[PDB]
Amino acid sequence: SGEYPTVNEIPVGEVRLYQIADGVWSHIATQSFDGAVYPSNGLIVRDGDELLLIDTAWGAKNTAALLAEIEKQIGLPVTRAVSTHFHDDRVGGVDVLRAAGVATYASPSTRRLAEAEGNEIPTHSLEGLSSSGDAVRFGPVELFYPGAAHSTDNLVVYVPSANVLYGGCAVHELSSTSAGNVADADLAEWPTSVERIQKHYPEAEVVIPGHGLPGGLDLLQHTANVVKAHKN
Ligand SMILES: C[C@H](Oc1ccc(CCN)cc1)c1cccc2c(-c3ccc(CS(C)(=O)=O)c(Cl)c3)c(C(=O)O)[nH]c12
Ligand SMILES: [Zn+2]
Ligand SMILES: [Zn+2]
Repeated sequence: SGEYPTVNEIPVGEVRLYQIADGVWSHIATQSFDGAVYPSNGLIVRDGDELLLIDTAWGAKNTAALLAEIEKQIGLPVTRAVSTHFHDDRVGGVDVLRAAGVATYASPSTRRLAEAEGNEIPTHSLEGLSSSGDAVRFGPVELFYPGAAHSTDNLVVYVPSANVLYGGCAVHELSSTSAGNVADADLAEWPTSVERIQKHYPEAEVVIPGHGLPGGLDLLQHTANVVKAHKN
């Protein structure tokens, strides 16, 4: 009823949307992994009379449900999707998207890592993102590579019309007590990568983490703090 939806509020297989700003929604789904249930976020950005999707809903059936929820709530076609790193919460569902008319994109680094690890592989490569600090425009967003953090390939997304920063899994929510799944992370570089985000997007008004509740710019400093203490 208007609050940001939480993990025990979303059965696995259902998707909810949350209006962030004019023409900007997050999507929230839940998935089981290694016997625990987790929420995850993605983004939807209006692109004229089309939609740009950022990240899958963490699985084929969740992603089909996402497309149905978009049709119900928004009613514009998703024409393109960008996956912000190679993990299943970002690319699991790319095959569903590709069969539903959506052109799927990721950096070459993400595509190589997805292929090597046996995850679904976006079709199109996003060049111009291979060096930390790189930025490219993609429809109504800017894509930014901050450097290694949660993963070596992680991208963040800015919506300039709304000053919305989608941090993906490089950014944690304010209640986080650890740095999440750090198996592919660079804990030593992660604070430097967060500092790059802070420097590049100082006017962000909403910051959306990969998992959990949006907030403001404090999510960036909190993330740096938890990662440094995790490493400690
Ligand atoms: C989708 C992801 O798959 C994998 C990630 C890495 C590997 C290693 C080999 N390639 C394999 C699978 C995955 C699976 C299951 C969980 C996660 C979490 C997560 C997020 C928040 C919290 C709460 S918190 C900040 O307080 O710790 C926690 Cl515990 C975990 C994250 C993330 O951090 O982005 N990714 C998750
Ligand atoms: Zn991840
Ligand atoms: Zn994640």
